[PDB]
Amino acid sequence: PKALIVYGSTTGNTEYTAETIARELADAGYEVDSRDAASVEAGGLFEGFDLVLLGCSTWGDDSIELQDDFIPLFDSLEETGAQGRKVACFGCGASSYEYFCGAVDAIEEKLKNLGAEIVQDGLRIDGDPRAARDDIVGWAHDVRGAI
Ligand SMILES: Cc1cc2nc3c(=O)[nH]c(=O)nc-3n(C[C@H](O)[C@H](O)[C@H](O)COP(=O)(O)O)c2cc1C
Repeated sequence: PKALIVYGSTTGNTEYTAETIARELADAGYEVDSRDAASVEAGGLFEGFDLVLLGCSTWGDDSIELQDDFIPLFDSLEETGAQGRKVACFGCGASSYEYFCGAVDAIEEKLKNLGAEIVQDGLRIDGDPRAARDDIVGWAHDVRGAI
């Protein structure tokens, strides 16, 4: 299958997460297209992919703020071709904040309102993702068995 991975990362944690997931899918034979949200255009972005994985860190503290590069995409999610698309979300955060990985929840909610098919519960990483690598690998495995 063909998968598209789009991620927004300020310090590289969600980017590290996206590349770990990308490598697991490619090792299984998928054709994987991994892009930073900063270089993407929302219009028709999901057209042609069997699976779309969206990753985003959570900022803001007292109010949720999506990772800076991901904002424009989130705002135009209506134009990407999400209706009937198999999607799954992931992201880095810290459980010391009130809205832990709140960006993952906001993106899942919008995707379900747009008619996408969420294939697996989102991956929510607490702290350094390098220390939760087995969980990232495990979630990537589960998504493949879900499409
Ligand atoms: C100022 C500040 C505000 C933050 N706000 C939140 C938050 O509201 N919720 C959360 O789960 N994590 C919050 N974080 C934690 C970041 O999401 C976390 O460091 C994450 O690993 C960053 O990932 P990235 O390098 O892919 O952008 C915050 C971190 C900072 C420094």
